[PDB]
Amino acid sequence: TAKVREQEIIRLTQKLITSITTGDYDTYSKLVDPHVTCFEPFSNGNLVEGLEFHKFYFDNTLSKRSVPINTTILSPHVHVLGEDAACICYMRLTQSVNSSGEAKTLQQEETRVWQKKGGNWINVHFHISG
Amino acid sequence: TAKVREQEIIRLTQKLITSITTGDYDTYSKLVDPHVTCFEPFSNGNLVEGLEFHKFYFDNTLSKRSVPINTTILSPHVHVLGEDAACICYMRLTQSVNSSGEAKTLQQEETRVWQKKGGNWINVHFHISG
Amino acid sequence: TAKVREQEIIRLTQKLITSITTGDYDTYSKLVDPHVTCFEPFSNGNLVEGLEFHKFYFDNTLSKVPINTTILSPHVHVLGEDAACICYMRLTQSVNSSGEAKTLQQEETRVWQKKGGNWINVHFHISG
Amino acid sequence: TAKVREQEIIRLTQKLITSITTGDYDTYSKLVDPHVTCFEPFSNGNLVEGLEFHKFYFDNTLSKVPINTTILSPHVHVLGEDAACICYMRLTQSVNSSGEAKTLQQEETRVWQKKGGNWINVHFHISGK
Amino acid sequence: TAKVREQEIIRLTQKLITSITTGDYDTYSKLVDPHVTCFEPFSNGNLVEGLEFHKFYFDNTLSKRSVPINTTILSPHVHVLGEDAACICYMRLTQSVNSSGEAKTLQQEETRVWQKKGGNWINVHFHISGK
Amino acid sequence: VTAKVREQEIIRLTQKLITSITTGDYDTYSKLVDPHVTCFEPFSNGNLVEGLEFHKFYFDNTLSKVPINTTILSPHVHVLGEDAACICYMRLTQSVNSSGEAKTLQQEETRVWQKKGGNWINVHFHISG
Amino acid sequence: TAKVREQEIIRLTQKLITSITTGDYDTYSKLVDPHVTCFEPFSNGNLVEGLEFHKFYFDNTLSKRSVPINTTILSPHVHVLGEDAACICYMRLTQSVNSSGEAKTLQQEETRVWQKKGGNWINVHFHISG
Amino acid sequence: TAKVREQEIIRLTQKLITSITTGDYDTYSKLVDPHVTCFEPFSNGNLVEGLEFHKFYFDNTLSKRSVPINTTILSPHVHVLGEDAACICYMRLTQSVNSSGEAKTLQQEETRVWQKKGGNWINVHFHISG
Amino acid sequence: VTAKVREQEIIRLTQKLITSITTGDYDTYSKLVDPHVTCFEPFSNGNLVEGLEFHKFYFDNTLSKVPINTTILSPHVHVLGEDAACICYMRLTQSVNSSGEAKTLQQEETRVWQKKGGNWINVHFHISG
Amino acid sequence: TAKVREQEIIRLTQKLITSITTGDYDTYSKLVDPHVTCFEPFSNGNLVEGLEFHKFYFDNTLSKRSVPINTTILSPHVHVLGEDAACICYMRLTQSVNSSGEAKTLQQEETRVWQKKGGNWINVHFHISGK
Amino acid sequence: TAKVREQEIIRLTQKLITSITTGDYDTYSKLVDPHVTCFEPFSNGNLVEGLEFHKFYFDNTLSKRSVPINTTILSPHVHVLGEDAACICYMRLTQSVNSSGEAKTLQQEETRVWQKKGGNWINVHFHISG
Amino acid sequence: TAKVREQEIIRLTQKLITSITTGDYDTYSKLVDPHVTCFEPFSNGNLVEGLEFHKFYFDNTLSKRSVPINTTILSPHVHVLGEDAACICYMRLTQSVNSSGEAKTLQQEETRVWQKKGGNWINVHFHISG
Amino acid sequence: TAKVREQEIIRLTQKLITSITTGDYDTYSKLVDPHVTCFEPFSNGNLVEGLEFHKFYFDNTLSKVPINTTILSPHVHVLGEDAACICYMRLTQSVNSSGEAKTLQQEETRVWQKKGGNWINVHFHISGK
Amino acid sequence: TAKVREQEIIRLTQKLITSITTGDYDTYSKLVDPHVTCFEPFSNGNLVEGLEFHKFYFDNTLSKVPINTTILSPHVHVLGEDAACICYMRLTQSVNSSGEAKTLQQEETRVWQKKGGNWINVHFHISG
Repeated sequence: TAKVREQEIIRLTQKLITSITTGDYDTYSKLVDPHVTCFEPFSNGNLVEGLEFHKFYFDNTLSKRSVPINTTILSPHVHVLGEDAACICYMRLTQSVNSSGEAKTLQQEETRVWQKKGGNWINVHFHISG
Repeated sequence: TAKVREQEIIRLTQKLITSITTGDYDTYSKLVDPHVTCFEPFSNGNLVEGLEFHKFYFDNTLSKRSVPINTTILSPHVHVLGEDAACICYMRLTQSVNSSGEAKTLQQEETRVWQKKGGNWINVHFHISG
Repeated sequence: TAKVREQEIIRLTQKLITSITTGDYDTYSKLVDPHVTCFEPFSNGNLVEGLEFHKFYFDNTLSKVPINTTILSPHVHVLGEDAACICYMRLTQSVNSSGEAKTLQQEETRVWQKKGGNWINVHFHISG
Repeated sequence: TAKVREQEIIRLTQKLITSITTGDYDTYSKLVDPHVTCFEPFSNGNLVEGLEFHKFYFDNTLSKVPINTTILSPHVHVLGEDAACICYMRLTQSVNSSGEAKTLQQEETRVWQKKGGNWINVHFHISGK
Repeated sequence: TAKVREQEIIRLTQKLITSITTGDYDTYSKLVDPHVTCFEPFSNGNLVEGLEFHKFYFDNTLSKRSVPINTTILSPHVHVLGEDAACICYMRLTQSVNSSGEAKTLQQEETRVWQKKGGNWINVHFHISGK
Repeated sequence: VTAKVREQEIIRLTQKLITSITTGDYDTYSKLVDPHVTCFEPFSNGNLVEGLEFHKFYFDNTLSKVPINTTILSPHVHVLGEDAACICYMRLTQSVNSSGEAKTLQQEETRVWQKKGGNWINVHFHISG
Repeated sequence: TAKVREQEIIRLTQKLITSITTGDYDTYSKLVDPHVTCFEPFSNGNLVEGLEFHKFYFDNTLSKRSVPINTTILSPHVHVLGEDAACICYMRLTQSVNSSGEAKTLQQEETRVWQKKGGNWINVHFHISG
Repeated sequence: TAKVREQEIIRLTQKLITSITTGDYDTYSKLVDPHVTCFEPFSNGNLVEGLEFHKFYFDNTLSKRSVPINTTILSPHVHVLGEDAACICYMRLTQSVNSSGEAKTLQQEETRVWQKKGGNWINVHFHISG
Repeated sequence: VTAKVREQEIIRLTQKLITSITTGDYDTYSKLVDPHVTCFEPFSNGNLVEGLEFHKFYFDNTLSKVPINTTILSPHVHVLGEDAACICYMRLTQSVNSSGEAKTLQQEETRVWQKKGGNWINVHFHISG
Repeated sequence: TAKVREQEIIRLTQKLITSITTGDYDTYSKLVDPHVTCFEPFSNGNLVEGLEFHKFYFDNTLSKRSVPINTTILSPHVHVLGEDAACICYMRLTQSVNSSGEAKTLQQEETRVWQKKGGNWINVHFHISGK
Repeated sequence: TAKVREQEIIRLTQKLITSITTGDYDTYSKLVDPHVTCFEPFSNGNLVEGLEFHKFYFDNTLSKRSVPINTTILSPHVHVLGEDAACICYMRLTQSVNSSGEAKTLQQEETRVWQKKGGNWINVHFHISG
Repeated sequence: TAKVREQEIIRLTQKLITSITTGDYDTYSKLVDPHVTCFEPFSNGNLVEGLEFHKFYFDNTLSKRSVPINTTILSPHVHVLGEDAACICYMRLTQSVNSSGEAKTLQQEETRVWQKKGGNWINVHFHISG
Repeated sequence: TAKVREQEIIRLTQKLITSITTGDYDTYSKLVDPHVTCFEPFSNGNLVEGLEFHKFYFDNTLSKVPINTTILSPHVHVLGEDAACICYMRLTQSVNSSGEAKTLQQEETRVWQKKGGNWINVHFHISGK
Repeated sequence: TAKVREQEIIRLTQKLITSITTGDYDTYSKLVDPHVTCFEPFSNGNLVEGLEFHKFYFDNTLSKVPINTTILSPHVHVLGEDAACICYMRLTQSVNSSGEAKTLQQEETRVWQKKGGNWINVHFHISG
């Protein structure tokens, strides 16, 4: 059944997004490939490879956010590409409130490619824009 | 072997990008799934599905010229996911010249997911950011 | 039957939006109530009533450029036998006669009511 | 009577707005469906679903300045026994620490459905000019 | 019988608004008092008196308009002050299109005081804001 | 010319009314302004609002809480009948901030008065500026 | 009587403003003292003396008028100073329409001092601003 | 004689300007008519009547003066209108220094109409601008 | 008070000099202004320039090539001696562009006159504005 | 003997400029006529008369300055008009530093008319521009 | 002798710069390696490989410049790296004049790496900034 | 073989970049020629020679911290010119976080020419652009 | 005589400036060294050498508006028999098609060397404030 | 001897520039003429004469931040036995006490004259 496999990718992507917002680099480093490639706003239009580029935010910005946030995932589409591969597409809304009573919402679009290596799904590439 | 698979994906992508810049929707529609999903600047942050969104450009803008353009593909990385699936990521430079001989270069980052369906490689999803 | 009703409202809505982009006021005036209420950017923050406010655009704008519309994440609330709500985002691709493309996005709520066995749009809310 | 039901929906909407402006989430969460859908400025052009998106503001800003709300030009569409839609403009008067007055205007559409004998708000659309 | 009087004030105002949009000064000058007082955006914050201030627009602006427009009257409230006096207030939406073809909507808020002088309803004072 | 006294009564009530506004005296204001008054004013954001609640909000949060001086210019009074009158005038408000810098604000005001039960009540007004 | 003299000063002023708008320098030069002083925006904060400074606009602007206008005199206040002197204070609204068809309104504040010299009323000083 | 009256109007004006700068409202209220009219920048293009509008600045600004100033009266011109009336026109330079120590100069143009009422000279109208 | 006539002569020459400037009459100007005149003026960019060449350039390229009116205000004349005088005044120049829009420009001028050979010559001047 | 008279006017002007920069009003008031006419940037385009206009700066600005400054006189030209009259013109550079420590240079152009009244040279008129 | 080799690199760089300013792609294509790498302002911060990226300007902008120009080469430093390799560094000033009488100067800094392949010096990499 | 030579250059460059970010001038001065030439943003478009220009940063800015930074090297291409010379070209991404937890990414493009002098590889020239 | 040589250099500089402003390259190229060095705004902060950089302007803009040049505060440093340096400010008056006047100021240093008995300008530095 | 003279002027010039960056007015006042003329940005387009104009900066600025100077493309015109001109660009690296570096560039001409057997700077021109 494929609908079961769509649910696992969604489950894993939720798990991955939770690890980013809570600064839990240990879960992140187990779900994302050590040779992950990516495009994202901080990569300044370059394809960057490796976890260290992202570990830098877990060390300095994600683990040190005092602000409360709420994340919403919109329109999750999962392409089951085979028995060992999948692609998930979704928009991500982050609500936040700063030192004042001033709230803001930010939107990102994300593509994440999951691959089954060993018997484990690992995110081998992602593209983020917003 | 792996290298040949990477070359096949790079060829398909080269031919896919060729059809776009040429305005050759006949080749585009054979390479891109009819239920393709995608993120691109013109989707305004939304995941749009289907070919009609892109066909709009083949019939009204990609048909148009005579501006000369040269396209350069940079740093293409191909993930071979399985026998039936692959992902390619690359940057795209477009050189152009407007009226009065002023040259500009534009850069796009692209993720294309490829899937073998019926023995044929089809682009089931892509993600573009400026 | 829950999904049948959803598809029926999505059909009517597609039909309505086509009538807007075509400039086909005959179809629009048959699907939209003569006493429709609405919020839209041109109403300038006011609730306006009646088709005339909208007929103005069919007569002086919409009947005059290629475009393509996309309806995103349509959700239909089935409200009973004779009522439904549909809400969606709408992307309008267009060109400026100079060869440049633009995409505009609007958010739409439309309330459908079955009056005399016919589905009519009695209220809609459009924002950007 | 149509007059009677129109008034019921207006009173449900006043009760709901009061719960929003006072930070009373228990009342809000009983009037708004757990799977509510909505468009509002903070949804950034998206259709968002569920209470959590709104509960975020009850927990982090709403339970905090004097204000007065006015409901302008309310129109209630009665849609059968168990459904109604109401649309109106909402004027919010407020004063900052500086004692400076300020009026904000929003336009709202709220779809109400009677579920389990209770009137629940299943979708709302909020915008500003 | 007050709802009778209200529908008459509304009809007169509609007739008045129509004479403005169409540039029919003959109908305007029969409905508006020759010594009408008014506040409006073109009066620059001043209470102006007399028709001559307004006739200036019928003879220059309100005539030369060939642009299509549609007028909507919103939230009309009529205060029936007595047998010989009434007051009406409303918002007025004006849609229009460019020669380029782009549309815009303008909003004004209008108060109009009507007095029965002789046997006719005359607009003796009006107030307009919003630009 | 028996009506010249009738225009002095309106002027006196209007001055009494504006006095109530600038001193924060809601009790006098509520006696002079109809409970179902309609109005346009800059703080209504272009909308016709009804009732005293909209205006009581300023008496409770801004007007009772800096030195000011108010001038009424070119007051014209229209006598419409035995039970109805209309007055229109411009209002200059001078003020000074904390820093000691002077400021003058101008508003145009139309006020409609109606005799109800032998008492002149302000049933509609329109303010711009 | 007091009100007749007010009416006279107002009449002279209306006559003077009419001469200004229609470019009629013959009437202006009979009503305005040859050694008139004045403050006006074109005097750049200076008190200017003589008719020549004003004749300049009659010969180059006021008579080259190619635009329709209407003038309104607001809240005229006359100070009857003596037998042979008066002062009038008023605001002047000028409505006009540009070449395209767009209307505008300008406001000026004016003080005019009138003196009866040789049995004839002459404007000996005026002060204009916006 | 003509020059003695000019000297008198100038003297009254200097006396009046001194009362303005030192916040001396007792002298101001004896020299300025209780029904004085005026145009000045704080009247927002309106002709305002009465002393109360001006008393406001004596009680809240002119008497709260905490800055040194010097006033110069430039090119005073007196029109002797009759026995009981005069008009004076002049420019007023006000030098001052801010809290830090930076000097500035402001210019105003003033017309003042004086009337002899009950044998005493009273300023019945004035027009100020910049 | 024999010197009051001496100040009228300076005034007459100055008016004659400014007349020569506005009419483009270099011949009169060159007779009234010293051949080794020194000056500050806005077109000298803050520098002291010497000689007539700098100013002849305007007579040849701008002043002889639009209607204008010139007003001289508050002319003060200083009589320094039998052979020397100084005059200072403000100058208002009104003009109108092609479009018909009016314009007024202000300049402050000091002019130093010296009797050389029984003839008053302008040996230094200073213009600002 | 004219070059003699020029060096004296230059010395007087240097004495005058020094009394300005140092805020010594006693020396200023002995060199500047009590009815001195002047044009300067603080006069806002007007010819002002009398010392009182300038004494205002000696008593507020030209005193309270503790900033270091250096003054340079450039291109001084002296017109010797006669025995009792002379004119001098020059550019004046003023350097100065902030409390922050940043330097700036300002330039003014100055004309000064000197008259021998009695047996003393008095500055009867001056013109300053450039700001 | 090395000073002779410095002169050949300078001679070749002059020859190369002449071919760019005159639009002579044929000389350019013989002096620059078909697998040349480069950084330059139009590469938008990317390393681009190949001649086609540059051929695009010869076809569209360099061969179609009507404007006259003068080139000046400042501070040419030549590093002789070996018998088959050299590096030359210099600043390049381009004077030009547009349709009007308006002249302008632009400055670029250039590094060019020359390699001896066969018996011919070819430019195998260049970096341009400005 | 070729690959080892490319690895040696990439190692030297890695060690060179390490010394810069660390502030370790002792290692920098051993890798960079004493007569090194260079173009960089801080040279304001000029070719500067010698180490003292760069030593200024080791003693006054690279010594400073405690801002965390991560550096990423992208697309390194190494030209092996001969036995005694090589050229490496790459892009450099620097992630950083200022006070208040705001992250920024900066990109630089770099050309470094390497020469074997006395059996030791020395960076004789480099070219940096932002 | 020092006065005599100072005058020679000033006249060489007037001749050179005249050749620049009239477009007379034959005269310029005989007064300016073929290996001249220079700083000027168009050199963009660089020391440029040779005539070609300047000949570019003779061929493409200079041979084209009335102008008057003034040399201000010339100072000549006599540096032995065969060398001198002169520094001065140059004011250029000009008029555009619109008949609008305009003054530009440059500061210049020119080093003159007697080579082959002829005075040649071997280096110049030009700036503007 | 042509190059010896060039190196002598480059030595003196380096020595002069060090005296500026050090705030060492004693050395500066020995290498620069008491009647030096100059153009520099602070002279505001004027030719100024004398050391006092420059002493102002030694007393209120230069004697108060780390910096490094670089002299670029120095060219010396040997003008005779007793005169030379040197022109060069000058880069001044500095920090703002907040940790940020800046580079400023100036273009300098300096005229050296041998008076009494000693080289003195009689004129200099500085622009940016």
